[PDB]
Amino acid sequence: MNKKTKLIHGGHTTDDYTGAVTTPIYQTSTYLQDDIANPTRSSVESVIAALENGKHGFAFSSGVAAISAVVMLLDKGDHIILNSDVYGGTYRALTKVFTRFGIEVDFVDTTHTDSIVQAIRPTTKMLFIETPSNPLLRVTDIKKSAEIAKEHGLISVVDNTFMTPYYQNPLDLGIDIVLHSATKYLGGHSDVVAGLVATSDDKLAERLAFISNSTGGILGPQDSYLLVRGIKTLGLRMEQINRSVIEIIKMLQAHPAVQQVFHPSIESHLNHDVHMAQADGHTGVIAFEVKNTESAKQLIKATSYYTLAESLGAVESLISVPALMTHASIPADIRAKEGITDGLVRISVGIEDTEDLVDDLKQALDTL
Amino acid sequence: MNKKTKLIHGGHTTDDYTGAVTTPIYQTSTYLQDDIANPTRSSVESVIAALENGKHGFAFSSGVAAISAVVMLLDKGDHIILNSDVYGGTYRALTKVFTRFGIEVDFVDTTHTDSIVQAIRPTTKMLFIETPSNPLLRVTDIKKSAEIAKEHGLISVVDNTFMTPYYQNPLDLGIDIVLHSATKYLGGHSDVVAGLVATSDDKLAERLAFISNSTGGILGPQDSYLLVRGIKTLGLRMEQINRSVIEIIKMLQAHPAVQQVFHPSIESHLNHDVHMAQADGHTGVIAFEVKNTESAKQLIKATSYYTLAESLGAVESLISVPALMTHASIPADIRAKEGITDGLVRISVGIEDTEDLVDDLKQALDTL
Amino acid sequence: MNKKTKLIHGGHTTDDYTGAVTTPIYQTSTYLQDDIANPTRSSVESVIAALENGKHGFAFSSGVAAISAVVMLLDKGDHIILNSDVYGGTYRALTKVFTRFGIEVDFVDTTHTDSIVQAIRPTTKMLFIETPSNPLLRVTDIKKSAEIAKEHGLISVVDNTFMTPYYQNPLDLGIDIVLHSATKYLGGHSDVVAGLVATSDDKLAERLAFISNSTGGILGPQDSYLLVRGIKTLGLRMEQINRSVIEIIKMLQAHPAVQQVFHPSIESHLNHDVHMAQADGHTGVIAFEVKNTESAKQLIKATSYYTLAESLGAVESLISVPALMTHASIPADIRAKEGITDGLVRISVGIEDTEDLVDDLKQALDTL
Amino acid sequence: MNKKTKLIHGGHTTDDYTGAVTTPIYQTSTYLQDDIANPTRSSVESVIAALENGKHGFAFSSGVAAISAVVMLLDKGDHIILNSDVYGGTYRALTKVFTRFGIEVDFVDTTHTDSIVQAIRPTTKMLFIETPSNPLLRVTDIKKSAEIAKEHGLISVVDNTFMTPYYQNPLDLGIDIVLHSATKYLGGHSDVVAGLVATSDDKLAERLAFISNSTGGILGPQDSYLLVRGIKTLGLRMEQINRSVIEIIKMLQAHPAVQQVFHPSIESHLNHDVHMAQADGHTGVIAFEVKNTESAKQLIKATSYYTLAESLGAVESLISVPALMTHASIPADIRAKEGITDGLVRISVGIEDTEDLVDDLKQALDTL
Repeated sequence: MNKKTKLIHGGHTTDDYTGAVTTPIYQTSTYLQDDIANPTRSSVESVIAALENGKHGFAFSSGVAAISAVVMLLDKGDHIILNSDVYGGTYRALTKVFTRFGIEVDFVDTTHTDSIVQAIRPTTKMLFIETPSNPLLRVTDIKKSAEIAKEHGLISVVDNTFMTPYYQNPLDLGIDIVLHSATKYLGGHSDVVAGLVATSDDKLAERLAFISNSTGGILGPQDSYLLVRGIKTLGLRMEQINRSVIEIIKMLQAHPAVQQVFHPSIESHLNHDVHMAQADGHTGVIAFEVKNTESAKQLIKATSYYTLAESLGAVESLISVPALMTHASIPADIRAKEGITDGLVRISVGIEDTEDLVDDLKQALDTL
Repeated sequence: MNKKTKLIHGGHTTDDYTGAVTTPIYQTSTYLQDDIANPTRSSVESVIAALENGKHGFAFSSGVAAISAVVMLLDKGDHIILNSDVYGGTYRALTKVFTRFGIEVDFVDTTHTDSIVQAIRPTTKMLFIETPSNPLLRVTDIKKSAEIAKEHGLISVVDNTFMTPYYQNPLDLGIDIVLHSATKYLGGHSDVVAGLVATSDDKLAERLAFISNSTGGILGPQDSYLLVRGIKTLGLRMEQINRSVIEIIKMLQAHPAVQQVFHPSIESHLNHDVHMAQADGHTGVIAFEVKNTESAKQLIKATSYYTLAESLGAVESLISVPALMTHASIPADIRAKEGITDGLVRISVGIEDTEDLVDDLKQALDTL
Repeated sequence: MNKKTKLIHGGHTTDDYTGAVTTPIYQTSTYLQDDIANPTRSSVESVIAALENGKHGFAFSSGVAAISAVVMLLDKGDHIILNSDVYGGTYRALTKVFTRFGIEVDFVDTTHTDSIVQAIRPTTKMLFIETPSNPLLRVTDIKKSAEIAKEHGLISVVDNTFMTPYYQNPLDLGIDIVLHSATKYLGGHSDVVAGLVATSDDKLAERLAFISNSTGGILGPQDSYLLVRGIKTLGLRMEQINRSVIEIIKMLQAHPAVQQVFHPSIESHLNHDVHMAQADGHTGVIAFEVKNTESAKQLIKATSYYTLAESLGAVESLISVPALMTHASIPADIRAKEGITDGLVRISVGIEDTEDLVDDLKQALDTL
Repeated sequence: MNKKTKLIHGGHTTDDYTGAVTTPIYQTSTYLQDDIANPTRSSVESVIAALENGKHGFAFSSGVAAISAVVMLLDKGDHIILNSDVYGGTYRALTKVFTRFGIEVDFVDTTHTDSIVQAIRPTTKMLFIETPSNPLLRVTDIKKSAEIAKEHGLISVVDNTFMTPYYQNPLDLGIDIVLHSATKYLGGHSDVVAGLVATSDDKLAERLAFISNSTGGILGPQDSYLLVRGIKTLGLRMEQINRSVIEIIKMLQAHPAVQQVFHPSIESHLNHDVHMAQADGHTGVIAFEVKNTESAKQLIKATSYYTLAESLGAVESLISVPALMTHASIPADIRAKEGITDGLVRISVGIEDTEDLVDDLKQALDTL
């Protein structure tokens, strides 16, 4: 069964009782028992488990809540390894919340697999990896990270948001736990805040169930329905997005006002071979450098189809400046040391017409 | 402005943009900014803050998530005091999750105020109190607990679910943080899983905001709308429920098949004076003893308007046996030591006709 | 089974499949059949049929659509009798739409039963009656109108919106078809636009089904759920509203700035005996006269809890001036001839505190 | 601005007040005015007007309600011309409802443009055309029908459901009114029952507004939101569907168990040139003949990805037998006279993998 077919018929998204072709929305809190588990959420959990070739699905009220639940698998004193370019909510939550509970985090450049091995302490219990990462799209060898984690008794976790289960399946490569900010591509319509988590480990799933039930970050039934609905067009949107990405990159790495381009499809990109060995396609997130901050602001204004926004994975294309929005708290020269130059622009390719998206960026790049 | 009026006009539950008399449902995840916080949830947070005479409201995906967020105000090594008859999700989460993060919990019979003072360690940071508690409805002196907590530098938290803000306002009595399982009376229609938290402390609210944003247990916009909608009839439902409670208790403490009755309205009930000094009315939860487990099961079957269910605060009345449902894991003789006798029945009074609810219980009690 | 109990347990509003205590929301358009009718709407139709002691329920996308469907029971050439003080959507639709299809309408003062008999033509097929009517609250003898209609072979229809099924049951008095603008009291929260229609006639119900299916004005599943949810508090809201009505009228017929008061509870009101003989209570709609248009506008501004709005049956109380809003198209002196004086005010009593609602009106009436 | 871009940015589907990227859902019935039109529905009406290059949009509670509203533009005595192969709800409503109101309907084979001219009576006021029609997909010359209608003073109406506005724009060809059963492709997810109507005529739109407001078949705000959401992927779904259609037809017109194939893409299909002159693509509906009824039932059972269902325009592919389902009421030999042979199968191509959909049908056709 090919990929686009699995999105329509994978999982259980119908009603056995009435034959309804869509999951009923169970706005309800209690269920009567004949004598002395929301079905809408059970449907979306069934979908993510199917799409990731897992056995168990979990739906949280946000990607942040999904990550928080996974971290709570550890106790005080345990160490977790992350890719060093993590930022945003994940870095913020681990360093400013979970360290207060004795959970210690060590950031590691995981683009080199052996860096993970050097960082393993006797108290390390979890290896958490984003690939590709944000905003420079560093690629990490999923299959080797799984082998390292298994050989050292580590719970392996991959944030698969940027690739979606349509292009990258970490569970197939031996990873223990895969998770998504379903707010992005999975929902795909900028109208659901949600997290999704899949696993095949019976015992890890049981621990995840207890944590979720004891900390209460559950996804509501209305959001669960909108998630299932949006996932049904995941393959059509990702393929359209991938089509535009290839053409936009060709435009980008040929325009005089564009210096460096960051995307795993580029052959000179670090670990480009590794990405192709673990993925079927590409994320819609691209980063590129213009001359300076002044040019980046002009680019956003001259652009007609790129909306200035912070998120990604929408139907409409999004544009942003990391150095001005997500990394304005980091000192200016530390930004440069890690690549977040003042003229670095990030775009999230939507599902508009490919030629419209290529020409709109060029006519704006021509204004510099 | 009297109470029933405040439920209709307290908080901000209209749309300034269009004049809509109800809060628009913002199924959305990102908001565009002109140049380089969900309004539906902001509405329900505005309501609970108003109803509790607080300054800041917070809406979580469940009461469990609300409690979890409040506990995360502490660090590893901090101690929290609870009323010793806590059970269910709150006890389960504190003892099986948060102890793994070095947060130590000490249970205390808070029906005696001075018991709190004996239990205060140098590492105690929080005092968490349910009143009335479950299922025997023990009453705790809110005002004195607030004085103790303030005098010792303790964050004071009251679970106000059973009374609702319509009858008991812990913030008015000096408590730092008040919280609810909005799944119960506030939503009131058995169709929303939600938590609500109110405070007047600017600094506590700021810490709560960071925790909520870093752990992601947020209430969805559709559930937030249904919460605001249900709260609008809170006073009408609580007053109808209170009307039935008084009559049912009179029936209960006069029937030969009924031994002990547990409810704070009874004058011989422990701290009955204290409850009246801090409350305007009563919870719809009542506990009473029949002869044995056999009689309790017959009572549930002979009853026509009491539905066998686990929850409370619905429009329909609910019946359950704690020793068989919520406390079947505790050994049989420890149950007896704490009052959970095998023939103890708990009911949640709904909004059916009062005479219908009194006569239905009696005709069932007459079958024993 | 008393009234408040029937609102909670009448009809079928649970899920047999899962035991859910609330009706699942079936956002769906097609249902699979094993080999070669929306349950959410079927639930609300079950409720209105139960509440009106009918056999068949129908849910339309608006009260206008409900009335339109009922009128389409007739063919070109058929005559329908209405109470002469009909206006708004019903009058507008019959005179400006259905007359173009050869359906002829005759308005009749039905406060006198024998007026109906004089108006019966050989081509009369339907008798349509609002009681109490708008905005002067004229009362029509339901039981006698049913006898007249049956004796002459007329389909009898009563618009029961103002009384709701909680206080008036036209089907019990022999009427063929009863209908509501569920937008008002039934939904009760100013957030659902809906119509409801109940009947016991098997053959009339079959014709209604065909019309509804052939003209497509069906109520959606989300609105159907919110309708069922709102009806559950109908008795609590109507009784609170009735409590405020009695006190407000006592205030009104004793204030010097108030001339005539229109409400069926007043003993000098026309057919006051008839209303009490067919009803258990009162509508929340009241009309009263101040001196002039200038005073009416001041009254609306000086009022703190009465919101200037056009609708009725909300949780918040509403105030309006018919001569300025619903009847500004009728010439000035025809308004006077029918009682719509320039200082006539109409209020829809909500569920705020009774004393708050009485004192707020008086302090505003004192400003004149 | 190319087509896929217009689906994302055409119309107004954001919130000016907050900057929300999706239309707020206005569950509300009344809007307050400062001193003496649902925005969610206004959004979907804005979209269909934009997508069809019209000036005015209208959203109804069903396609049936949309058609009913359009027919009510006429008075008793007026004649309407339809394509003779209309059936289902449209034929049923016109012949069994609107004839009772003196609206006379004349069916005409409109595949020949001059047939319309012969059928024009002095009382003809409207020309209503489906193209392609159901289930044999007859094609009608839209541009010539518009010229005929304008030359004779006829309101021209095209049911554009099968093509969607992505492939066929009747307003651009001079048609007065275009309408859709948005339940099908526009919503596209089998979860919204809705009609949509667009026009550029200021006066026709005004009459449509009055009819809609006087008959009340309005689309709810929740359904309006789900409609806007589904339309955003219209181009991606239609193009995927069109891709599968071309390949399935090639498979179909080469399999020994398949006799006649009905689809406008086939060059021998009647008016194939006309369709290409007025359309950019194709509908997903295909009809083909197997040997007999026995083979058709085997085909449905042997098929793995075609679901036995009555509707069309879903994400999953659908299969049905007209002679057994939609035309079982017509006598057996009249079916043959009009082409509805007992072995005629109709499919609605979904968005599954193209190769999966071609191979699944062949392996099932091979079982005969």
